[PDB]
Amino acid sequence: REECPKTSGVNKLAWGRTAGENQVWLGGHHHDLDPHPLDSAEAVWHLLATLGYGPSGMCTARVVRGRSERNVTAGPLRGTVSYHPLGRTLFESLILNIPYPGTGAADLAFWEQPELNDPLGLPEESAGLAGILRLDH
RNA sequence: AUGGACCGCCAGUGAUAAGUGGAAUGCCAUGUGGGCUGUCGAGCCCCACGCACGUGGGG
Repeated sequence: REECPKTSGVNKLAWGRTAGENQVWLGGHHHDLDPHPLDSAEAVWHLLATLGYGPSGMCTARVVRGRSERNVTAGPLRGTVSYHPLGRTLFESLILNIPYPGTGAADLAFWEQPELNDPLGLPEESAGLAGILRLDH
């Protein structure tokens, strides 16, 4: 929230919503001027999408200790089809969704991290299931 | 008023140059169209004349 002078805007986050320079033609016209704010629930949906698939293009810059490279990387599984098996209810389906964690270091997710990530440095590896479920960072 | 409403795929362009289908070839040999046969009274009207048998002029 600090170190970022310009807000990206709701239209840049949500998918199917024409961001600032996009051509506005399809997916509802949004002039990026007085944009109708998304409800929080749909905001969570678009959020989860962006953490998964996300534009690999350069975006809003963030100076971090003197370094501003508005360049942004690509999503971790950008452009692939995920396969989740189902049952008759969400219960047994979610249970079959659990991948077998190989024996290794205990791991924790991004939303389970007691530490706030430092942008610089190496994203350390993670043998735990939270690192092979692509939710460590 | 519909995963919809609004909405160009589009600006340019020789298919070009050349070329015998050519040499030879009888549809030939045979055949009645025949018998019968003469072309010899309604015609519609007006008028004139008449011996009322018909005669004559005009359409």
